[PDB]
Amino acid sequence: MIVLFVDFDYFYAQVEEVLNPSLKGKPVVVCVFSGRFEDSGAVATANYEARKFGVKAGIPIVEAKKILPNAVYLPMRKEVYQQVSSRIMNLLREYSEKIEIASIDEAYLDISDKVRDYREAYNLGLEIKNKILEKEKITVTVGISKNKVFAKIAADMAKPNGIKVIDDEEVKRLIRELDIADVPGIGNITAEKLKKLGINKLVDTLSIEFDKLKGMIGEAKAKYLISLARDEYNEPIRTRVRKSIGRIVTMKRNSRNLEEIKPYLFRAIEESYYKLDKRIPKAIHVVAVTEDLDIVSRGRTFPHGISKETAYSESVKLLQKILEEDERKIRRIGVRFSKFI
DNA sequence: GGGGGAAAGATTCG
DNA sequence: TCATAGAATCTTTCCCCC
Ligand SMILES: Nc1ncnc2c1ncn2[C@H]1C[C@H](O)[C@@H](COP(=O)(O)NP(=O)(O)OP(=O)(O)O)O1
Ligand SMILES: [Mg+2]
Ligand SMILES: [Mg+2]
Repeated sequence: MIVLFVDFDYFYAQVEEVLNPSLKGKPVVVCVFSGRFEDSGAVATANYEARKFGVKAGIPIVEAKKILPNAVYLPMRKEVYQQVSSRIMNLLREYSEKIEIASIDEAYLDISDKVRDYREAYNLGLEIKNKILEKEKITVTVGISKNKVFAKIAADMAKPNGIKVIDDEEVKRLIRELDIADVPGIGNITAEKLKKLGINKLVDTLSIEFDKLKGMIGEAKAKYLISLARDEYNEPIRTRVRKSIGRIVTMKRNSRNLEEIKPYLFRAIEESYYKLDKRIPKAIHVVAVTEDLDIVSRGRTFPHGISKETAYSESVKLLQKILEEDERKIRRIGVRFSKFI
């Protein structure tokens, strides 16, 4: 194939800079405030100035402030970012309609029916960066290679404001040379199970017995790694359809009182139903984060769609089934709907 | 022995 | 008073027949 991957640079932070140009040059932090105390919550993203000091996505806002006290801290306005990303995705459906929209800021493009070779895709890539830089002022990074995986890897190396091709010879080079931890889908838990087997490159997966690999990282992740090591990984760019819709909130204090948790859970239901929008779920799950940050959940499928009033009652049952079967207090409560009609 | 579905959890952050 | 959020994909155990 010819796959073209685009991922927007420090996206939420950069949108705030587009909307408020006097931020360019200072470190910007976009935050998901939780409401337990002043500055509780986590960082959604920071721009590249703030990353130099270790302020990146996922870390506590308090930790970010101990490092960069006088950085600008903005609250996460996701609805604004979704609107700008939709407009950039509509720009991308003009360069192929085989398009995989994989996050709020990523898309894979099957440009096999649209250019010839890699120098023909590298130039379409600059066409897309320029068209995006002018229509919406956002810089992006482009990866191009023979499949979706090495496309993403390509952009990960080219970041920020970059565009990199990985051709077939470097794909072979990287199957030998790239640390396997840098393959998409390989987190820290997978990455150390692989080192405890002496696997550090993709090619080492061809040298180990399969069932030993399958027993340690699972059948699916083993076949995924081996097919990448054989240069056999070929997977279609396909249109993804949302299979879950939910909402989860943080309670102002840890609790296990049914009457006290209920408002939090009902607002999560009301919000999910708005987002559901004509879609009808047959399946519902209640999700709780305990005071020690474990994640517990109880669900139930139905033979028919779930009305909002049902959802309301079913969740209180599922939520009690949690306070029953578990001992710890609850920190965050949420609901998730699936199995649409 | 499967198929197929469900439930609850684990991993990744695609 | 560290530790958001939403979604996908997968593993394991269970179940219900046949
Ligand atoms: N842990 C998180 N929590 C909340 N939102 C997050 C998040 N991680 C990412 N986002 C939201 C906000 C992120 O901006 C947006 C895009 O995520 P990426 O493309 O993974 N990171 P970005 O574009 O910021 O930087 P780069 O230039 O390194 O891609 O998704
Ligand atoms: Mg990005
Ligand atoms: Mg992204």
